[PDB]
Amino acid sequence: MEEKVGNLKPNMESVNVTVRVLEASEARQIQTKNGVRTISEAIVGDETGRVKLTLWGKHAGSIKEGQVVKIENAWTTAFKGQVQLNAGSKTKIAEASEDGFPESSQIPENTPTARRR
DNA sequence: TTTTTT
Repeated sequence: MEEKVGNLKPNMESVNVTVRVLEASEARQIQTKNGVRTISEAIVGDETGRVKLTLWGKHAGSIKEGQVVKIENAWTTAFKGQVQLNAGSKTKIAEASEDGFPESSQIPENTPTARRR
């Protein structure tokens, strides 16, 4: 029930995927139209590409460094034309152990993008 | 306390 990065699409209220940490920034406060929240940004991806991860509130800076994680049902929002991934409440992040997920130095950087008419 | 920024 989990899709890959090279097969993900924006505007989805549900996105399940397994990837590795490519980067991680400390948690900072942002100013929205609904007030102030605490979020952070961390780069992840797998052998199918790469997608920017956006943690929300407690997930902010709560993640680890290049380690095997498992993204859950979150969502995707297209910023500036490029798809993006986030992690909030219905999303549960946790370390996952497999047969050895691809390293960050061997993880593609292909940016997923839906097809336009 | 799903909004973020290029």
